[PDB]
Amino acid sequence: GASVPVMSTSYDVVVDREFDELLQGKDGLLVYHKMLSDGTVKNALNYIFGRIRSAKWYVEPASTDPEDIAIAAFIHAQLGIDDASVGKYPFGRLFAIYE
Amino acid sequence: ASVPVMSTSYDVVVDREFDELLQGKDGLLVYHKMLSDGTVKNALNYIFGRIRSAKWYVEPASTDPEDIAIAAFIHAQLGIDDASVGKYPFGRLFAIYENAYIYGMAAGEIVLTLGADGKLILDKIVPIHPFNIDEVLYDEEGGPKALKLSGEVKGGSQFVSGLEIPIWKTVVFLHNDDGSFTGQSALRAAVPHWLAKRALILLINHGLERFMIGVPTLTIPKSVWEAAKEIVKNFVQKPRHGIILPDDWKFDTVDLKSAMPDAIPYLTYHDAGIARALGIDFNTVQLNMGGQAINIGEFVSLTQQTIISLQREFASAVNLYLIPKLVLPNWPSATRFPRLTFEMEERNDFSAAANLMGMLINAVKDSEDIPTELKALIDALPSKMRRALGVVDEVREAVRQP
Amino acid sequence: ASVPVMSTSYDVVVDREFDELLQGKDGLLVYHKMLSDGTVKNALNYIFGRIRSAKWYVEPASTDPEDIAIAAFIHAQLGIDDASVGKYPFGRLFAIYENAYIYGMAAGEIVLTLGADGKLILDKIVPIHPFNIDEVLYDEEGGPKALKLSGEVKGGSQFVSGLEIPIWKTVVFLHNDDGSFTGQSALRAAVPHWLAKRALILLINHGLERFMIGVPTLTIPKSVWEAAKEIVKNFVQKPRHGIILPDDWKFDTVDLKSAMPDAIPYLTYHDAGIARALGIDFNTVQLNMGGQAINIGEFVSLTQQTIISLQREFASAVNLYLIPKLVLPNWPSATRFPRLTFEMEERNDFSAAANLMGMLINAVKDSEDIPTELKALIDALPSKMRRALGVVDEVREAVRQ
Repeated sequence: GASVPVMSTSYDVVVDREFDELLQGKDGLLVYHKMLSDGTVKNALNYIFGRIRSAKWYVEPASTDPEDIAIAAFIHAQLGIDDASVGKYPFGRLFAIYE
Repeated sequence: ASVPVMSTSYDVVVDREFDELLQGKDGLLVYHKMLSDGTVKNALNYIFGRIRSAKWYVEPASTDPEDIAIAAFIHAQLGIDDASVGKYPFGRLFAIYENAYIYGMAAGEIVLTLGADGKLILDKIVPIHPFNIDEVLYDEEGGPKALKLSGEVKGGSQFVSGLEIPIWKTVVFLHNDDGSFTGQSALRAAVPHWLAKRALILLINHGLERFMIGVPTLTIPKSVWEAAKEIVKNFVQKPRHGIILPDDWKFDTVDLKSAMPDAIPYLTYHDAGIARALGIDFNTVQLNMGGQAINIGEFVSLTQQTIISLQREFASAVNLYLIPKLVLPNWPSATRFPRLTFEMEERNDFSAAANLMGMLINAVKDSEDIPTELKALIDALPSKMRRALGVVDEVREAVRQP
Repeated sequence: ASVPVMSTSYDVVVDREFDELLQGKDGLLVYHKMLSDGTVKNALNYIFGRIRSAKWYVEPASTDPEDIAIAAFIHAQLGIDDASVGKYPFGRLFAIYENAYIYGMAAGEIVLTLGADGKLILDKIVPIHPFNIDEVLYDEEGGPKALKLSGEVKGGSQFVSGLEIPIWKTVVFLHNDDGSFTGQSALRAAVPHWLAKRALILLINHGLERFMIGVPTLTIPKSVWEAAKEIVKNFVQKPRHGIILPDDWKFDTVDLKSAMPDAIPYLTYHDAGIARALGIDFNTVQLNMGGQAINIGEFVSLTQQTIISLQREFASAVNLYLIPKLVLPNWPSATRFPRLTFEMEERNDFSAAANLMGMLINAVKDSEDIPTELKALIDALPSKMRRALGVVDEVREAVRQ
């Protein structure tokens, strides 16, 4: 196994990638939440999130072997992969979490 | 070798850097701050996306079946596919490379495990952030030997102090190595424009208020007051309130004597200059707005010369540090290795190429084995014609063999 | 030779340079500083990318099978491929050449090892930076003999002082050698514009504040004070605060009497002039913005005449210093050598060329061996038609067997 541990992105005033005290931790999350009521922000997210979802999602097998195809077919059915990426209920919930 | 690797140092230049504000870890804080600039981020999103989208594949060391089989193994380790999604480690390598672009150097520890077919396979790549690198250690000829690391273990359990990792356990990415083994941030030449933009925004702010609101003055008898302070305050804050004055008090705003200078074109000069400094050849601030060149496509192709170089630098690190470490434990006598490479994307010649594709198919149409004759005809074409059709991926063909 | 190589020196010109600020290693510091200018960096990123992307291949000394086999060996040593990624040493040669472009001269030590097939093969190229070159040493006819080096070993173990390396162990890249063996920075003719741009930015800064803010003046009785200093300070810093004056104090800003001069076009003249000075023939500061020529492609093609010359200069150094050093230990009687070369890219003629390719295929379609008849027909075409299809790489064909 690995001899090097995963370390934080921290140096001097940068703590876990963030230098601005107003945006550190959960206080920062309130700023981002407030930004959601800005029309330009919302306009941009509507486009980005739409385009992501519209990307013609499918399942690629681990190989062309019939066994790998059958496992892939099982996963395809679990997500409800279809032409519009509507899918079964859990599929759309994954995108909502990702947003 | 009779000549050692030497530092790129003379007079005020130490390891490629003359500006004391950007030397060593202090410099890394500047580059980190630049990441919260919208223009920087816009430019990185484009560059890093395009890099990743380059249709990565594996080329064998030769057409020999042995070299094909080794290349097919490497293809499977990375999960090479049409979208370059790949298996988990593949995307992690790009994330490490992005740090090297931003900061000058980054690395990852290569961790192997025993695979299902009796091969040593890639388990994971542990990223190593430049904030947590104390220094690179060198041998007596100036070749890199080890990384020495210090930093906090994620979650705060412990501080690591001077942990040494030999270089043969790592992949190291340097941006624009000049031969000394010293990487440099791609953001280096953008720092002046970034500083200038910020200073201009400050100056513009200070100007706009005075022209928008007016600087109120009230001249009152040498005799004389709360009412005077309230008049000037209310002019700024409550312009609807209106000003009642005795006949020996005089109210005026300061005559600035000119219209406000229009600083937007100078601001967008500096701001867009940030992206120019990264080798982007279309204006990333004005983007599609304003009167402009008809053939935007050509500026995007010019920008490809920058991005393709970055793709080569990524590939070369994978080819030197990672691939041999995956091949040698399973084929100990290997002297030549497969290479990660990509499809050159410089021009849009797809319509003409697809037309040529059609003529080749039509030519071989009455063959009893159309795929084999088509491939033989393709490999006989002159270079420019062959390359326009894309890659005839013999490694992919080997992998897809059930 | 009865004539020695002489320096390019006369009167104030010493080794091609007249400006004392750019002579010798002091000059190299100026060029290094220019690398942190955005316009310089933009131009180098494009030039160095385009050079690398030129579809590098190896041409044999002749069509003889022997020369083909030697060329195939060189092809394998460099890892010549469709993207010009190559094996590690290939990209290191370009990095050394980039130093020579920037600084005038750079070099690399060629290190060989015994390969698996009993051949001497390339192990590595040790780069030699111009900061670490003391001087080139010359024989009595003025031909280069050696490099003398001084510098710190990477990692700080030791200082190397006057190490001499014979020239036959090196590849030397010079940019624009004029025949004296003296390279010159490609940035030389960009220095005036670079200096002027920086001075203009300084001047613009000094102008903008005075027009944006106003230079406050307060005239007070000969009688007279802390309050006066605070009024002028607050006008600048706290314009919302507002000014209460006794009736014998008078506040005004300085009347500058004109609108601020618009210096942006003069600034962009100098700034874009930096790239012009490198032989780039499209505006790299304005780029796609503003009213402009319809056919940008043509300005890109003009720029190719500069870039292609750089490609020739790189190739010629590889062909003179490196390739013979790889051939001779394995074929000791070799007198003619393979050459690194590239595909000329001047014009976009791809749509017409692909149409011609189609007509050739259709013509040879009923052949019993389409690839052989197609190659014979191609090599018989007139030059312009043949070249438009691209390279029929016999060395590549040999390697792919």
